[PDB]
Amino acid sequence: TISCTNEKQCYPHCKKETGYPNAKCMNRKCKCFGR
Repeated sequence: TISCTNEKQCYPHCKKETGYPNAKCMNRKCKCFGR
């Protein structure tokens, strides 16, 4: 998926995607816990 390192990297990723700021960054990939 995207390319990040720290979990704070997917903060704006999931926030603007689903609307939840809770996101994680593992293996350069971002996940949204606010599905």
